[PDB]
Amino acid sequence: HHSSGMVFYFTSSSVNSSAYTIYMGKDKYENEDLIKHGWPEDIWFHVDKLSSAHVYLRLHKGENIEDIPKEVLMDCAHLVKANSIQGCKMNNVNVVYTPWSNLKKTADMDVGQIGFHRQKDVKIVTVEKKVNEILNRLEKTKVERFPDLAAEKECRDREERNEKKAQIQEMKKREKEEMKK
Amino acid sequence: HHHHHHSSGMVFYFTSSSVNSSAYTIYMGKDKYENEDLIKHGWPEDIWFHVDKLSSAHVYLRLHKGENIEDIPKEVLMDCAHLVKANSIQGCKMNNVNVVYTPWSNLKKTADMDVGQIGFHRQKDVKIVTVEKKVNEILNRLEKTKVERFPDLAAEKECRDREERNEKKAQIQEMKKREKEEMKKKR
DNA sequence: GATCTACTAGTGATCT
DNA sequence: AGATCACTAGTAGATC
Repeated sequence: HHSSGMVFYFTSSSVNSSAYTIYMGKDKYENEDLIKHGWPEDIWFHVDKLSSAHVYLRLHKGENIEDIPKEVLMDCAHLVKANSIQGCKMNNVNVVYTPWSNLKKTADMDVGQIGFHRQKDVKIVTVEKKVNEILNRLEKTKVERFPDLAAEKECRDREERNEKKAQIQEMKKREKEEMKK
Repeated sequence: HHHHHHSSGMVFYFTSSSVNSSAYTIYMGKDKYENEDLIKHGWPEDIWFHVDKLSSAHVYLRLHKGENIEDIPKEVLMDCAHLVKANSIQGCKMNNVNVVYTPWSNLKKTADMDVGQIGFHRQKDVKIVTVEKKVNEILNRLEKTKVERFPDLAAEKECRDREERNEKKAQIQEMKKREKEEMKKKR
């Protein structure tokens, strides 16, 4: 039950010239909170049928899992590779990714074990060989942080609530003028 | 597509890259009221930008934790200055205009100051840079990263304060650990 | 107030 | 150096 509040955080830019934040739990325990308090916009990554840390990638607002730039999607799976017991030396390794929302906490939760509400929403992409330059490019953007996971999620939800409120009020405002017209 | 008009709480956010591949967040309040909260809830790591002796919005730049105003990459600092210029009513066309920048922490608001008016605790910590002419190729790049969001500024600052306190706790814990290991060393 | 029970937790030690 | 693990050591309800 080690607090070990430390979470690794990275930054990966795209050839689309969009910057994306990718985060990893230092701890197999810490991961549990990442799971407890992860966001709708997060995409979960792990090696299939092997043990690895749990790299996550956070999409920009309103983005969808398929929209991941391929260069960016590549950065996540390489990371999950080097931070796998067997991956760091294995070639042709298989990484699974799914949205945080498709993750379901098993009753035999253990540590480092998750399920998926719908296996169809599980996607797979394969890593062929160790690629040191992705890793070293990432390490320069690595930083250690001690977040209040629960707090940050609420913030996002709040921003969202206000964003919907503005959308919905402008929507109901329009029917007001149309009823008169 | 961010297809939204105007509603109180709207804050623009942009993104600018570094040659070392560190990404920086730039955020701006175009609005006189909006500006005021950005001023209340700004961060220690924020750098404030404005056109000199001219009316302009309040562009802010957020450094990574523990980064310092002098180490600001020139590429990014220029993107801030080009923004506050283009979001200046006369600046958007003026050549050889002066932008002042200072950390948010150096910002001071006296009882004389009304809404959208700010001062500087220390004039020494105020810096200046002049931009010569519009360089739309920058602005086109920055607009591609524009996003509108209605944050709970008070909340987000607190989140950051919390991480910091957590980082202090952790440091203190490892000290207590090492101090413990030393007592054992000869007992 | 006195055991009593059940829970964190700080300490030692032995696996990988 | 690190983590699981293993007794002791201590705190919290709670309980009669």
